[PDB]
Amino acid sequence: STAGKVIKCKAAVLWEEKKPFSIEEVEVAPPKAHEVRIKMVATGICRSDDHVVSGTLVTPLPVIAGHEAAGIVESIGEGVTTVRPGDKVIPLFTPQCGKCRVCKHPEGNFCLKNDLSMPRGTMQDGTSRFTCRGKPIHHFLGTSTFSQYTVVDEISVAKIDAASPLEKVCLIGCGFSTGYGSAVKVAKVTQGSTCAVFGLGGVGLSVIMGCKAAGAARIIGVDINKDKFAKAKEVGATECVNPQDYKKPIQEVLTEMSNGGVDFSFEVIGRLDTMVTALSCCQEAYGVSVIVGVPPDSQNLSMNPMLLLSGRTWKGAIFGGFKSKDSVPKLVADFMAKKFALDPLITHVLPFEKINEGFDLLRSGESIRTILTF
Amino acid sequence: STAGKVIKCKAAVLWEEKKPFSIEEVEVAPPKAHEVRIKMVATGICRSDDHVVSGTLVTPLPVIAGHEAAGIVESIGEGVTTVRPGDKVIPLFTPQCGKCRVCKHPEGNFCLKNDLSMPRGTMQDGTSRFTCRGKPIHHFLGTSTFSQYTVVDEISVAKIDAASPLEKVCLIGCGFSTGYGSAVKVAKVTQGSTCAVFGLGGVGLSVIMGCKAAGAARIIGVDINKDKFAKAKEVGATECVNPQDYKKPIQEVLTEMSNGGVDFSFEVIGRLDTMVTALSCCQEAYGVSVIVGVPPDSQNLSMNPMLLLSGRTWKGAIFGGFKSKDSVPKLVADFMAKKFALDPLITHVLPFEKINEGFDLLRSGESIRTILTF
Ligand SMILES: [N]C(=O)C1=[C][N+]([C]2O[C]([C]OP(=O)([O-])OP(=O)([O-])O[C][C]3O[C](N4[C]=NC5=C4N=[C][N+]=C5[N])[C]([O])[C]3[O])[C]([O])[C]2[O])=[C][C]=C1N1=[C]C(I)=[C][N]1
Ligand SMILES: [N]C(=O)C1=[C][N+]([C]2O[C]([C]OP(=O)([O-])OP(=O)([O-])O[C][C]3O[C](N4[C]=NC5=C4N=[C][N+]=C5[N])[C]([O])[C]3[O])[C]([O])[C]2[O])=[C][C]=C1N1=[C]C(I)=[C][N]1
Ligand SMILES: [Zn+2]
Ligand SMILES: [Zn+2]
Ligand SMILES: [Zn+2]
Ligand SMILES: [Zn+2]
Repeated sequence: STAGKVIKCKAAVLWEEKKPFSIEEVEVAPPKAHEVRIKMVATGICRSDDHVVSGTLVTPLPVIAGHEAAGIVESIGEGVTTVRPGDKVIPLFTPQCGKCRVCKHPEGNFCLKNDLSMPRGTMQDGTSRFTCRGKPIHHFLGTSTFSQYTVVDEISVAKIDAASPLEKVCLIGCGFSTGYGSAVKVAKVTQGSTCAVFGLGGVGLSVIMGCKAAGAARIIGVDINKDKFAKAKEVGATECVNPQDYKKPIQEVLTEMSNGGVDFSFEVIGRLDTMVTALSCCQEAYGVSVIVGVPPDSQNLSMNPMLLLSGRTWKGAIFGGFKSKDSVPKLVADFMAKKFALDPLITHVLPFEKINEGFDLLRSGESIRTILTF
Repeated sequence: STAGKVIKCKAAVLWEEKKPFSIEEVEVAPPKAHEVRIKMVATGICRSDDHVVSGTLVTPLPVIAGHEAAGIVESIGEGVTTVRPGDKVIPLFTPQCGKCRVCKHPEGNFCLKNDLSMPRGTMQDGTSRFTCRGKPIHHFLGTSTFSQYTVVDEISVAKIDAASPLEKVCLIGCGFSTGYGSAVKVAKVTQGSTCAVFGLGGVGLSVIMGCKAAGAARIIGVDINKDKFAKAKEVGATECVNPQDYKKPIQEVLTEMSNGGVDFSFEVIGRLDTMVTALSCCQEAYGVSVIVGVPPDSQNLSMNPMLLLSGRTWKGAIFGGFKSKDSVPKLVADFMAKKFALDPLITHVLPFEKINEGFDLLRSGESIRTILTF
């Protein structure tokens, strides 16, 4: 009934920075060759979406944001082979083209077709499928999930189990997989190790899940909001510390607590200072620190390279280092097999029309993940 | 015969920064418990010794420098069990106490007993074995090899093959092992990979040796002194580039040359800017950059953490990541079995008495390693 036709539907359009989303009617073009049009079922509110609002993350405006989601294929363009109308799917904000040097490399996941490094806010072919009040609207990360319908390139979508609960597994599209993979795949946390996790939001809690799954003996949560500590302990933190409680820098505190530095630290906030602190608190000869948070655009940190010369390793990753199209269906299968839990991350479930209220909960510190339902 | 007695001998004392060494008589006390007094046979001139002169590497003055050396045990203190008088030995500027958390860790080598992090310029017991003009003189990195005799703690000396040629294997005490291990142990260079090596001195040439040994397909040497290129090619560089020849920054050149960034890069100079350039030139999703050079004291670099967030790994190491006391005798055994060559590193030989000429050769750019003979 809609295949081949322009769809008019509701989306949340961001017309300019530092404004509420506008919930209004948009036109969604049909998919061109190698494109997929998805009916959205559920989408999470990630801090990275708020970064677009705040100007922390720069991407062309006006835009349809949203990148953590799940939905059902409405139609496919010519030449699509990996999904069919009716399939449950998760959009992939890091694509997997399968052809580039990164996709071919055993470790890399930051596919060269990404729209992260040099954001264009379009489909692969450099155009947009969205119109609103007669004006073209940009895509975001090739996904644009804050809309009843989106169009994505085939390399930016994965088919998942037909029985999966979309209102939970949307989190595999960003927050859960990013944190969990940062621990198990990027850091490669070891059994019996001591971990420090800076930032106890949806992503940091998922890092904790991964550290516990990996067998860490101690997992120290760090957050300036002590209301975040109870849930961090539920999912595996052994101890939580608030930097504001101490008269000395928290890297010194964590170094003392761990009798000379932690084995693994994770920055899961997005601040230059905590990136350096998290590096410093890992053991100087063999510690590993992983940057997960997204910092403000175009700002450099300052650090003393002796922190590295003694033996520390510093790395970062997008999407937990997971090759996105290969990994997403397997993560959903693992969820269906009860290998990990997603409910601990979900604090609020709201209709899509309450998107602004959902962002206000995040900004105020009150929520972990709000899932919006279409 | 000299056991238990003070030895008067010649050493090269550095009384103040930015002045020639003074070759003059010092008094060397006998070894206390768990100390070893060594008659030096050969010592190399490493750029880190020059860093003491220049104030790049800060350690208490006046001082007897020198850390890349080999000699013969003259006497042992009470309780020493790992060397005997007459044994050939290499002093270990990074100790291996065998008891601390780092020594017990499978990967770590920066032993907590080191005198690098918070330099005191003493023996383990906080005192000095050197007197000159009636004044106490500091040790350097627990080794102080610019002296006809030195005293070192037992954890800072390794017994080596009785037949080894000390005028060659002194290089295993620093420059060869540092560079080679940075490639084979720290970076873990893989077969068929592309490597970039910044700085083609003694240590950078040893990194090239390691990259070639590990099977790299391309090894790009980078130096502003084109006179360094011929020897770099002899030990395995496939191409060399001088940043001075280009209008574009060399990270851009190297990214172009490697069709999108190198697999492994190494900073082997000691400049903040080239540390950042070397990180930038490795591939953004899966590249690894290793800092080997020693930066100017207390100075911070500035960098954009997005370089890490895409997936790069940044690390550093002292002494090529080798656990020193375990590794040095094995490296000497491998040299004796022709598993690697040291002669390409040695461009000049001088008597100890011409130490200042040896430093002039390093500073002029003419030498790689000058070996000084006692
Ligand atoms: N890498 C990748 O991929 C990624 C990234 N991301 C990031 O991360 C971060 C985080 O997120 P989330 O979790 O979502 O957030 P929230 O919830 O908001 O949480 C946070 C936390 O933190 C804390 N804090 C603050 N501040 C501070 C703290 N702590 C401590 N200290 C301080 N100072 C609070 O409280 C909370 O709790 C961010 O940054 C983001 O962005 C994510 C994800 C992923 N992505 C990327 C993308 I381009 C998209 N997505
Ligand atoms: N880590 C460890 O352990 C170490 C370190 N270290 C260091 O390193 C470096 C290097 O050294 P050497 O090799 O000896 O030096 P030389 O010979 O001088 O070489 C260098 C080079 O570079 C170059 N450049 C300059 N500038 C530049 C360049 N290139 C490029 N760019 C630029 N800009 C020149 O020309 C030459 O050739 C240093 O830093 C040192 O220090 C060593 C060893 C080891 N240690 C440590 C220690 I305490 C002691 N030892
Ligand atoms: Zn790709
Ligand atoms: Zn996200
Ligand atoms: Zn130790
Ligand atoms: Zn050295």
